[PDB]
Amino acid sequence: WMPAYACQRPTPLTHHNTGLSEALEILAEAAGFEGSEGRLLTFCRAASVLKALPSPVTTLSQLQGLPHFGEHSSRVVQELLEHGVCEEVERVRRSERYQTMKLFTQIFGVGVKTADRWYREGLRTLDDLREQPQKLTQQQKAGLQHHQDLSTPVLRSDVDALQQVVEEAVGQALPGATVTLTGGFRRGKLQGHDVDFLITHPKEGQEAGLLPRVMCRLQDQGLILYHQHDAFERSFCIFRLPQPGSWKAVRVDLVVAPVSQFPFALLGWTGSDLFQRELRRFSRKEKGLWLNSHGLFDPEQKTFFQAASEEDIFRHLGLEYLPPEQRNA
DNA sequence: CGGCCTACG
DNA sequence: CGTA
DNA sequence: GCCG
Ligand SMILES: Nc1nc2c([nH]c(=O)n2[C@H]2C[C@H](O)[C@@H](COP(=O)(O)OP(=O)(O)OP(=O)(O)O)O2)c(=O)[nH]1
Ligand SMILES: [Mg+2]
Ligand SMILES: [Mg+2]
Ligand code: NA
Repeated sequence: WMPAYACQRPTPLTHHNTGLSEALEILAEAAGFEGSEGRLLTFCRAASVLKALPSPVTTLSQLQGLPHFGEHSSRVVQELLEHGVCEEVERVRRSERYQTMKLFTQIFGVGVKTADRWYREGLRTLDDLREQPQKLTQQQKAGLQHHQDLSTPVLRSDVDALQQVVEEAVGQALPGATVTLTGGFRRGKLQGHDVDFLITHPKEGQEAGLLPRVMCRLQDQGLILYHQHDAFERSFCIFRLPQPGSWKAVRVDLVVAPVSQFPFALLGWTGSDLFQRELRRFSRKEKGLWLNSHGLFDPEQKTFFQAASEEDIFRHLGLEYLPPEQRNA
């Protein structure tokens, strides 16, 4: 009994079907590059089902009945099991379009629509973009400037150092405010593309205006290479992280939430991306409730659920609780 | 057939 | 659009 | 692409 929504089953970080899931994820990414979010989602959901299975799939038979496996995903698996390669996957992954779209969308500040326009204009390399700086937003200029460092995996030692400097700035900005590591590192990942932190204060309302004060204190300590900055509560930053004898750029996301919303923000920002999309879809389509990073809303009674923990949210949705390390959908 | 997560910057 |  |  494989449940159909990813939020209904545990997905560990280490799983048993990486060859098959990787192939489906290439097809998902290619679907996104061609503007089909629906096909992207199906291929991601199928890949995720494989990550939740207890053992390796060795025979096509083992897919029977699994949700999100239809004719196309099944054929991909069948070719991989019988030949060790899937022609369609190889054609996609070796194509100029796929490789260029992947290169460009991996830049901070560049998504599919921007990458597709550049591709249609004949651009193919990072050097091509550097030569045409007037095509770039300031966010994209920062992403390109720091691209090599941003392609280096962030490690747990980096997380620990960043948490210390963020806690220092937060404490200087508002006594009693707290910093919680979220994102993939909270799910047990050993590396990441960035570090995500959620900031609050135990007294509702005290955190208003906090994030500009934090950003100013980090900027004055020379720690900020790029940020968007009158009020704001999320910052998608690039930090200058000291290293032995030098420094490296690291993407850091900072989000401030009132404490009433903390469990919802913690749940949302802990991910994974697919886990949260599936949880929000489940909430609305199966329970008639609207979930976001601020709350859980009953649109008929026009009321918000008062959760004290992530556990409370799962319970109000009729779901078995999953700890962060089982949300790796 | 239409849906496919979410809200902030 | 970007965060993604 | 798959599903409700
Ligand atoms: N990347 C991404 N995150 C999303 C989306 N929707 C959504 O609610 N989120 C939430 C869940 C993610 O765990 C959380 C933090 O995002 P992230 O991009 O830093 O990803 P991550 O920490 O899980 O993984 P990573 O940084 O190692 O790559 O944001 C979405 O479409 N993409
Ligand atoms: Mg992250
Ligand atoms: Mg992030
Ligand atoms: Na990008």
